[PDB]
Amino acid sequence: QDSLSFGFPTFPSDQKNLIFQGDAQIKNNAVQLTKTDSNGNPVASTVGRILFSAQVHLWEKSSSRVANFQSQFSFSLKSPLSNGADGIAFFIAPPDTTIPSGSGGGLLGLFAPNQVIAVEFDTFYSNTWDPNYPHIGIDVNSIRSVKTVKWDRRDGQSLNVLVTFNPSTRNLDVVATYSDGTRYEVSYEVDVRSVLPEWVRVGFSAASGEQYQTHTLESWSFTSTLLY
Amino acid sequence: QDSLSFGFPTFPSDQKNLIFQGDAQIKNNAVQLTKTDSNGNPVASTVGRILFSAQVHLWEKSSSRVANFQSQFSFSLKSPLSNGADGIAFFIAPPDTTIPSGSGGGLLGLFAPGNQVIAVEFDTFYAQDSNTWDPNYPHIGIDVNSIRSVKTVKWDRRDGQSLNVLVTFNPSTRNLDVVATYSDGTRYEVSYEVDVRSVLPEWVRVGFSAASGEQYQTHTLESWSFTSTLLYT
Ligand SMILES: CC(=O)N[C@H]1[C@H](O[C@H]2[C@@H](O)[C@H](O)[C@@H](CO)O[C@@H]2O)O[C@H](CO)[C@@H](O)[C@@H]1O
Ligand SMILES: CC(=O)N[C@H]1[C@H](O[C@H]2[C@@H](O)[C@H](O)[C@@H](CO)O[C@@H]2O)O[C@H](CO)[C@@H](O)[C@@H]1O
Repeated sequence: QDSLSFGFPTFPSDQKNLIFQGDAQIKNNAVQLTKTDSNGNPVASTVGRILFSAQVHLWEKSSSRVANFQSQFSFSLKSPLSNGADGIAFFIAPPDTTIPSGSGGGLLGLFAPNQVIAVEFDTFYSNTWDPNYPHIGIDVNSIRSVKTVKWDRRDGQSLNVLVTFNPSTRNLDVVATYSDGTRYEVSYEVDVRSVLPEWVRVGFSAASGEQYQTHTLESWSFTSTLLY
Repeated sequence: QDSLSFGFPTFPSDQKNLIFQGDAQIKNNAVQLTKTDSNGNPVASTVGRILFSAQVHLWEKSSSRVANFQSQFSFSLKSPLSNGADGIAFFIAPPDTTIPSGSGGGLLGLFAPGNQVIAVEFDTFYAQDSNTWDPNYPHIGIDVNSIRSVKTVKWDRRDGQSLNVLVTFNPSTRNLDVVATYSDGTRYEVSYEVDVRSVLPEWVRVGFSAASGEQYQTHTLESWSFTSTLLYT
């Protein structure tokens, strides 16, 4: 399809179109990307990702078209620790993408110690950002944090995020906000054609090594349409 | 998702989200449900079906919600003969739906000879035992589970001509409306009240099916756009 969209106001346990990878699973009508015990507490050494089953036609060579797509989602991170790690990421990658071997910890289950475009929200502190505070980073292929912005982790607080891509400017924009209005934005130019195949899959990934926290994907809506 | 949308203005050969069944495949930027030869011509004894890969959340009991959905598509039937058969159909069925063994010919690859589903079939074949339509002429029929053509409207077969069809379901009225029109404006419409909750599981797959027995014709799906959204009710 030239255009595709879907919306998950919530994530009930009877999912049919989510490709669950690693420890990702539904709990409390939300996607717990990372493992939680029988009490819902985040645990160490965990990775998890989800992918919408329908592939997205990000761009088409034959027609010289690229997709204009938007990805809105909310998540929250909770941890008994004052330093929960490592982060959650929205990503776009080849359809057969799987969690790379040894991609835990700060690798968010996205990078091996490819092709992808990711917007990651890292909490646990490598210089492309200020190691002191957490950060939002955009990743293109094997280049993590090609562009970033200081971010504030807020345990238990939801962060609504809007990731948009305009093919006429090739501007990948990211706007994240908390319920009180606190905003964070980072954008970067990226020709999706030069880093991703025509057909791709979108989803989220998250991980925790020794430091942990839940990576709860509360909602998610997506839309893509090929434009000349 | 409570909402799913997708549109195919055309069907280029590099598809990913379509589940091809039977002889269904892509040729000349369109879906040929029934087999065609090297010359694009139809051949007898063939059945083909396509389903969108993602399942649609048609209705949900826990929230007492039913999906409002619309399905727009275009097809054209072409045959060197004059008794082109048997027909094409848009249908909704359980996710694991597959061609019922022996569902060829007038069974459109949808029903078994001698389910749960809603379908809107566009028939061009003749049935001597027709009870819901005039057998002497083709017909657009709405199917609900085991009842084929619970409602129908006379229709005309125009070789090679595209029929633009819009199938919509309003959970509030439970009206399943079908409006078909050829490029010259010739319009056909048939609607039937149906509570999808009583005939289909919460999750389903949408798609098309077609077949040809001794008589044949092409069942070319040229475009298709679909939308579905859950709401209280
Ligand atoms: C337990 C685990 O999965 N460790 C992976 C590791 O986690 C490390 C480190 O990467 C993280 O920065 C922090 C934050 O908590 O946790 C641990 O210290 O990354 C390795 C590669 O970099 C993986 O091979 C490990 O599996
Ligand atoms: C030849 C063939 O495929 N027959 C299938 C059968 O076909 C019939 C009938 O359905 C058609 O209306 C006409 C015109 O195409 O041809 C034959 O008379 O349906 C059977 C199951 O109902 C299949 O098993 C046959 O393969």
